[PDB]
Amino acid sequence: ENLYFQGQKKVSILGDSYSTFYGHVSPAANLCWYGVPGEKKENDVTKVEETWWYRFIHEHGFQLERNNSYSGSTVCHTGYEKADYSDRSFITRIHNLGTPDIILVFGGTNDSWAGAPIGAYQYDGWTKADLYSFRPAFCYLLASLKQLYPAARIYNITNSELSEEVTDSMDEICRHYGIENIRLHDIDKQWGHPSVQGMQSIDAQVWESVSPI
Ligand SMILES: [Cl-]
Repeated sequence: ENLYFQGQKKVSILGDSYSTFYGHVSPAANLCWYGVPGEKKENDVTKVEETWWYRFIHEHGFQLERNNSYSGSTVCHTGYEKADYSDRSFITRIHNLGTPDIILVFGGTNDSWAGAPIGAYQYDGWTKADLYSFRPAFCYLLASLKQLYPAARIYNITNSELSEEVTDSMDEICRHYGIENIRLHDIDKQWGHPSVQGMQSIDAQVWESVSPI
């Protein structure tokens, strides 16, 4: 039973703005949405201790391994205004998460908001071209995370208020790969990103799913 038998479990995050805070992401050059000097948001989160992940980690006996979160970043290679996000997409950052026991994937909001093509469910044979679309990219993501971190527990986190297609696709693909999908609900947002209240709700809802397992 005792925590010291196996030590604290190490949590890494592969995220977007919702999981960012200035000075607390790796690589440090990853774009952040919260806590950025001279880029004040109309959103009441001002301290890292209010973030969902900091709360989740410090409340439940975990240790932060890596917070690889990047503002605006998409799961697939298609960004905003059809920009090429091959330089920052989730699927390009999957090797830089340290040595986690737990991986929390929290993406897809930008794929939804940018209107990235949905494409086809695809469980092998991925080309770079294919990976500009959402379904092949998210399949490739889980498939690759499972191969790189075969001993880790991987949880997907689905933002509320995304397109039907992005929402349904992540749930179906999580089911294919046997990954738990945390379907967030009733998340208070300001300027399209969680508020202090919203961050608490995310923390609590992630813990609802992670606790039993
Ligand atoms: Cl990286």
